[PDB]
Amino acid sequence: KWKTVSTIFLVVVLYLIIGATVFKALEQPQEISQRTTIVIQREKFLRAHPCVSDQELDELIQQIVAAINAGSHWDLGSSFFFAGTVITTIGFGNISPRTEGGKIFCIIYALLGIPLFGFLLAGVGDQLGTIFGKGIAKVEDTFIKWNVSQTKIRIISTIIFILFGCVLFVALPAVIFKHIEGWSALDAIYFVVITLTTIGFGDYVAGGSYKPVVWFWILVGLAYFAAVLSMIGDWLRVIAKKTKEAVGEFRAHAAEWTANVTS
Amino acid sequence: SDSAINVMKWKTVSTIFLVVVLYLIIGATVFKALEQPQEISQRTTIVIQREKFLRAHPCVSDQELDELIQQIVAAINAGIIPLGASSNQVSHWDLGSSFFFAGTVITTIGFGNISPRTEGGKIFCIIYALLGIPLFGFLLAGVGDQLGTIFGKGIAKVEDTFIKWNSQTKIRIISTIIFILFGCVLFVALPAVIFKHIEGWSALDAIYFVVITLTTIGVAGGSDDFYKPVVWFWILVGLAYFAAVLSMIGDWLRVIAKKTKEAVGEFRAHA
Ligand SMILES: CCCCCCCO[C@@H]1O[C@H](CO)[C@@H](O)[C@H](O)[C@H]1O
Ligand SMILES: CCCCCCCO[C@@H]1O[C@H](CO)[C@@H](O)[C@H](O)[C@H]1O
Ligand SMILES: CCCCCCCCCCCCCCCC
Ligand SMILES: CCCCCCCCCCCC
Ligand SMILES: CCCCCCCCCCCC
Ligand SMILES: CCCCCCCCCCCC
Ligand SMILES: CCCCCCCCCC
Ligand SMILES: CCCCCCCC
Ligand SMILES: [K+]
Ligand SMILES: [K+]
Ligand SMILES: [K+]
Repeated sequence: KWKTVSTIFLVVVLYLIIGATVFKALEQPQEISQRTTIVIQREKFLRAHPCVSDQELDELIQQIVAAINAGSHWDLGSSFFFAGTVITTIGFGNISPRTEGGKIFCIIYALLGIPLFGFLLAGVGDQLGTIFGKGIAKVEDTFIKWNVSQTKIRIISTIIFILFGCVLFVALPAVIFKHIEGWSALDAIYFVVITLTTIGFGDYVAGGSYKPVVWFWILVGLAYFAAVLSMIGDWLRVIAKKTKEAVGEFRAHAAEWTANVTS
Repeated sequence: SDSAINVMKWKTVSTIFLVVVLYLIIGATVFKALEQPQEISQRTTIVIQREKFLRAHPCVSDQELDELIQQIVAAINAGIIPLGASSNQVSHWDLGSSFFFAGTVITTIGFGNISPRTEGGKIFCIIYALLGIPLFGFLLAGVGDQLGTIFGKGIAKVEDTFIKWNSQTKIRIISTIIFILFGCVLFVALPAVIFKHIEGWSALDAIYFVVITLTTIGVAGGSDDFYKPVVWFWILVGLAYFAAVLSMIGDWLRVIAKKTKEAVGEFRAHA
């Protein structure tokens, strides 16, 4: 009977409206600086070469925008990586199928590969969850009868989870993907979160300016954030009830307050 | 007995791992047999237009022409209309696009081609996703249950208008067909038919769009403002629809797993 979904719907709508104003307050500034200087390279290029004219630079952009549709890809291994992005729903989509048969196959290949891969990820999650269960069984005997109480013991372990998990999964896999002479510090964490949350794989680089072991870290990392996101959902559930009781309690005191004023 | 079921679980996981490995190898060979031919025809003819347009203007910087193309392709990763006509441009981080961007983040659909460049935008996006993805899941789960009872009501009338004389175990299969029928007509067919008249997508390219989107794999939004809010709410319920569809397909694979798991066991035993 009681819906309770529309209230969550409004929070999500409100959460998006906040996120909207924040992203445009962080990205629209740099959007101007780029796109004002892009005019500068176009204004400089026609001056640097009277050989090429206005009518001809548009033709080049057209022929480069036409090349966006294509970009050797689809080789023995690239189509393997593509199929991995499909069943993991990461789907970076820089190289997407252009053939009618390739799209029809991709529809069926996804409708069957996504559930199939789900059983793998679920089994890897349980398999890795017990590995973590053994790792805490030794930690939950050598530190428990000490002074840290029942409600606090649970928190030290969750810190050891986040630190030992995230430090592994932001340092090694992002680099094990492209492993030496590492990277910018932030774009490794940004790469990992965007990838393992199945959001879309932050910008493959080929250095213009391993197969079982790499998909190991991916499969373990996807299972890692699968639990990480699920815990965050649990902490949101707690904070939901803690804020549910606070309002109904404040609305309870403000109600009898108003009755006292009517005297 | 405690770690005896785990001796039995690890066997089941690695076999599913091998199925996934082989499933990717099959998929790999199928895509590269369908797409790599069209790639050769494209790259051989894109060299022709370099060999054409560079002989058509020898006075352009030959060795530096590739550097211009890189700097143009590097600009493609961001929003660009770098042309002599229409130097005026529109922001892809405007009032409504960054709203759509946040939607692709919490739904994990993802980014189209453009992603945040600012360090502050990347740090916020990490926090926004780690909190937005779980938040959205509660909505999607509530939408699924809210939609599941609407289906439970719609099937309650259908499961009485066909109750003749004589079973319980068989009516459940008719109910799953009327799910896929109404479901794929409402959530896959009707919107795919509507996108034909808006962006001119071929018949397949609309279904392919719906599947890739609502299976959160990852554009009709640009038209160059009355239907984007409606489509967004189609997406929310369509995401809840494929959530169950993918879940059923997984259950169908559990059945097909055991039926083949028992078939090999008997064929090995009797022979
Ligand atoms: C600049 C300070 C770097 C602090 C870390 C010191 C170790 O460097 C790393 O050594 C690794 C090989 O063992 C390689 O991955 C890279 O050559 C390098 O990244
Ligand atoms: C147990 C997992 C072992 C995985 C091996 C990964 C291969 O990377 C190597 O591992 C070293 C740290 O281990 C790095 O410092 C080196 O840069 C690199 O040569
Ligand atoms: C980017 C972070 C967004 C934070 C949004 C906080 C919204 C809080 C909603 C408060 C309303 C809850 C109503 C509960 C009624 C019982
Ligand atoms: C115009 C042709 C469209 C063909 C669509 C085929 C869909 C296949 C569904 C497979 C379900 C597992
Ligand atoms: C940093 C705070 C982010 C928002 C966390 C709470 C969002 C939901 C609370 C209300 C749920 C009913
Ligand atoms: C594209 C579908 C691939 C199907 C592969 C079937 C593999 C079954 C192996 C049976 C082992 C018991
Ligand atoms: C380098 C600038 C960091 C900006 C972080 C913005 C966080 C906003 C949280 C509401
Ligand atoms: C129908 C293709 C998947 C194979 C099902 C059997 C998995 C053990
Ligand atoms: K998913
Ligand atoms: K996804
Ligand atoms: K995605």
